[PDB]
Amino acid sequence: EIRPTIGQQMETGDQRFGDLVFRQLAPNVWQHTSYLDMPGFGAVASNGLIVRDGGRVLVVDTAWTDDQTAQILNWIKQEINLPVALAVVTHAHQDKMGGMDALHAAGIATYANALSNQLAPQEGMVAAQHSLTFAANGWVEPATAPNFGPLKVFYPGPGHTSDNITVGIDGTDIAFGGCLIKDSKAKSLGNLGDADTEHYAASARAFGAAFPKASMIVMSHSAPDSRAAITHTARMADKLR
Ligand SMILES: Cc1ccc(-c2cccc(S(N)(=O)=O)c2-c2nn[nH]n2)cc1
Ligand SMILES: [Zn+2]
Ligand SMILES: [Zn+2]
Repeated sequence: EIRPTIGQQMETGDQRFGDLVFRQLAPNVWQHTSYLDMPGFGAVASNGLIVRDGGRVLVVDTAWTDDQTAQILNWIKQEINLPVALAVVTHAHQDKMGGMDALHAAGIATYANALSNQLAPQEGMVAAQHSLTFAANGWVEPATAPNFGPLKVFYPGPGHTSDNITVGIDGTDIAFGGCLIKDSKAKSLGNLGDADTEHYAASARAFGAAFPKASMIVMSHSAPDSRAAITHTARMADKLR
């Protein structure tokens, strides 16, 4: 098995498929995990989501690479056998957008914050084909997120990056914080190279206020946790201000 240097380990309830791991979180929600192997350091896990909405599937975040992302699509084909309607990617970094070309080759409509699409070239990413825009309180403008089904997109403010977005899964108790949120036992806020340290704490708390009844918080680099992930992330961020 893959024992990542960074990220959660494989545990009971996990399915290894090719180079990836899949974990069912709810009847209609699965977490995908892919790994970036760093020489002399080891693997770094990154998580995203797969949501079934009736006769179609929705994806949140790519894997690190196009091949890993094509493996996500193969898992969906084998395990669900329904078409992927769209994907939402949560900021312009490799772990979240590294596999855009695989989604495009498959003919899947891709969405990201307009700012993620604008930053994508400098970040070495391929932009999504559609841009999401947001209100002054962070909620997505609904005309920019057509037919998103249960995905409720929220821009919490600058934090891990200035473009980071989050997604609540309506009809469930799950919300996805991406790379903004760290687990309740995390020791750091991860890579702060592109972060807004002044606004981070407020952005983390805004995510919690946007999805006040979500009890399962999913994030990029740890296993799903309680709402203490939000509070602990904000407390660590209070130290940067
Ligand atoms: C403990 C830890 C976890 C993850 C990383 C990481 C590794 C590679 C790439 C990124 S990103 N999205 O490019 O900035 C990150 C990261 N840091 N915080 N969120 N994601 C580093 C340390
Ligand atoms: Zn990032
Ligand atoms: Zn990350």
